[PDB]
Amino acid sequence: MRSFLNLNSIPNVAAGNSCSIKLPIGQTYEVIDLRYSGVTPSQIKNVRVELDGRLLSTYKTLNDLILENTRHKRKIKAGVVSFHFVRPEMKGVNVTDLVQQRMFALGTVGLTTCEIKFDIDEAAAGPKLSAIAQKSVGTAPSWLTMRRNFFKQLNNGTTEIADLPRPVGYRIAAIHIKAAGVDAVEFQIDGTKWRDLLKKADNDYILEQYGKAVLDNTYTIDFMLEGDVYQSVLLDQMIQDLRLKIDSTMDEQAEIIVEYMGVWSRNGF
Amino acid sequence: MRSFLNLNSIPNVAAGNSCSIKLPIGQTYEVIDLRYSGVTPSQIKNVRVELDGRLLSTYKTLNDLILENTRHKRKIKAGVVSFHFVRPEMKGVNVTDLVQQRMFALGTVGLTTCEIKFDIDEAAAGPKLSAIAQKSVGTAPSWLTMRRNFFKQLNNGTTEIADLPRPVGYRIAAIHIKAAGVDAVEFQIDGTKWRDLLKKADNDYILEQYGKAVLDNTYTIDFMLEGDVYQSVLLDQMIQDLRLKIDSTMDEQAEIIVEYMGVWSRNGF
Amino acid sequence: MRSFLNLNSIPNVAAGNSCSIKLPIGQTYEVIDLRYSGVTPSQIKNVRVELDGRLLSTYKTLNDLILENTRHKRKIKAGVVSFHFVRPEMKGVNVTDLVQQRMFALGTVGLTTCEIKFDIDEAAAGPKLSAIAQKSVGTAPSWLTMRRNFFKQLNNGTTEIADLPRPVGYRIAAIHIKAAGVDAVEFQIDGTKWRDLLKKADNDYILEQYGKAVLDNTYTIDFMLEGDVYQSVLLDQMIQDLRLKIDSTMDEQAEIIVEYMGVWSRNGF
Ligand SMILES: [Ca+2]
Ligand SMILES: [Ca+2]
Ligand SMILES: [Ca+2]
Repeated sequence: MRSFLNLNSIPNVAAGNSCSIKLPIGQTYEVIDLRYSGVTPSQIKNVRVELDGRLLSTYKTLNDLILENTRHKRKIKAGVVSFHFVRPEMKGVNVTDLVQQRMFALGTVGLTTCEIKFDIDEAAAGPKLSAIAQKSVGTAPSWLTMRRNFFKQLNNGTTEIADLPRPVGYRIAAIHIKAAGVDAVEFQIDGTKWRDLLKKADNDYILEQYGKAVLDNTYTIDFMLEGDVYQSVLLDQMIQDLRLKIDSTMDEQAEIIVEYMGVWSRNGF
Repeated sequence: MRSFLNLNSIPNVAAGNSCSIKLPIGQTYEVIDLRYSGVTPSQIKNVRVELDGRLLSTYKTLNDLILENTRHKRKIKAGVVSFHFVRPEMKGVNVTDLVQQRMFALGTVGLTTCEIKFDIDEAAAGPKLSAIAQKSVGTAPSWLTMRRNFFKQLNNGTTEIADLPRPVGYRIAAIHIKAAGVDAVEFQIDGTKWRDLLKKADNDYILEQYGKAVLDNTYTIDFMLEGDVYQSVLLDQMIQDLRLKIDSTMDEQAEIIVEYMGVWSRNGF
Repeated sequence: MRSFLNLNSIPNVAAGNSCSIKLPIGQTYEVIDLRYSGVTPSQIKNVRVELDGRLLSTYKTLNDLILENTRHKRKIKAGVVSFHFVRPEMKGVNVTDLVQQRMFALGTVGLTTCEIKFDIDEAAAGPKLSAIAQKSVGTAPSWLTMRRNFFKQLNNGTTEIADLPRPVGYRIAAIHIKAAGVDAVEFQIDGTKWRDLLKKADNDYILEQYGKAVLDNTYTIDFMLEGDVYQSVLLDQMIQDLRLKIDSTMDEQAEIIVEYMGVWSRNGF
């Protein structure tokens, strides 16, 4: 049996303020529903999910969480944005789908602090935020999704990005290139071309082919289209080159979103 | 291999008549498609599913079966209403999804009588009813869904309902509060608040979050949102208090629908 | 990890030409995305999937592949048509859904030639065709879907078709009767009526009930509505009669599509 709780009131919710959603340790957080009003998702900046003071996932703005859910075609409602720790799209290969989905839940056992920090923009009309938690029996943090932010400049022609962090033992579920002039992209590991120079229209067709929604000004490289976690990129230590070849038509700075995965560690990624 | 059969003609289908769909014993009924015309679903009153003369499930009107299917976002077609014994939304935890869904099928082995009784309203224009059965190999009644009806007066303020039947060994998949002025509800068992006083808007958001459709003038407490049968309320013999705290804005009569579950017994619930 | 490749250019793509998509042997083809322009799907005739020179699946026109995907409610996009070897609708009974779906992938190991032949109509405006492959680790051809074409005369009244090929050990996933005047159909094996004389409206309701789309001028007999491969017709070497009783209202020649299934054999069906 799951428990639906109305989280404690968020302290000091005001424009230009730096607030935090301190989660009580002990149980597992499958989903966290954040209700907002008097402020836009884009006005909720620097969203960070921290476990024991260490960064887990980061969102430039709350709007990126809305887009993250939209991509998987999850239920979107105005005035509310959810933090889906449990991945509903997961499919089991040697275990049930339910087990594969719940494995991403935010367990808090052994944790000292679980927080969701963010800053309220100064222009916020009259910010009002509350949260509801869909919890289950306690478990260790364990397997978690680690959304990381990276900013790289793009040229008009070809741009190569090979300096992406490769935490050993971790995996890469997907890579999102946020740019308005990306025509085609190619992904390779150690010379091996896992993703040919696919045109945007072709890449976007495959995405939609798997029930995903194409995000505006974004080139998504989904490594878990089938929902199989073992299809994701395994950051094996012996890997010598993890490269991305981007064919752009504009000279701009792109925001590269990398969805990492791995067993959460006190001293890990 | 399944068998699709055109059930025998329904005897005496006329306005103001009391008809019955007598099902032949021997096999398993996964789904029963009831075609209707010259009558409205609301004109088909007191729908009772009886096994060996005992009541299994009850519907005030056929319209409640239409709403039951609509809630799960099942295919709805005008002129036809189906009895989904097999629950398509079920997900397996230690077994396959298919096994978890088919486990609810209406097995008839060992039964003496299997009937679907109902009364045709007098205002019925020109009632015409036929049925089709989607069957499979015979099995005992076994695990079945037992829809029960309850009527309780709801006040403007706070009302508490703790006298709901607690058949030992049985489970509760969901509870539907049919009232027009329900603002928030709270569910608890033995003091433990499994469902905080959740506002309708918040409760309805979680429901939709799991692919469910919100029913008009209804507050649904779904204990199987994930499709996992083990998330439902297990009516343990030791439970001392099963309470519901309803915050209404109107003084009215609510129809409380309780979806029970358990292994069918000739002398059980 | 899967590999998305831009297949080699299709040789001699012109109106009235006979082209072929020669697939490199070694890996497994889960899906093949065929992009087309300057030609209609109906202008791409006699589509044949050949393994070692032998016929596996056949499509009168590329439009039949579009309808095949539409029926399962797969993502349809103008200018592109995919060959879904892996069946996304598959559900596991004693194995995971993923295993049951991927089991249909087009493995090429041990093969000498893998081709997708077709003829470009003479009326083609300015045909332009390219292909992309979603591949995975190599496997033998193994379990494959074998779409077969049959033409039979339907009468206005009742027609019976009992001369359908019954390859031993193979299965039948579905049968599609392409005719404009089919009212009802009945399916039986050895006298046993597995599908009663179901009216089109009733048959089509069950189809939609399982997330399928009804095709125009087609009576589909889906034996895998639940996604369970074990629900399909097992062509037992002991079946004496496999009959189809069609109640038509027109006198026309129907195109009977039979989706066979079985482990591909160099000297088999
Ligand atoms: Ca976890
Ligand atoms: Ca049962
Ligand atoms: Ca295969």
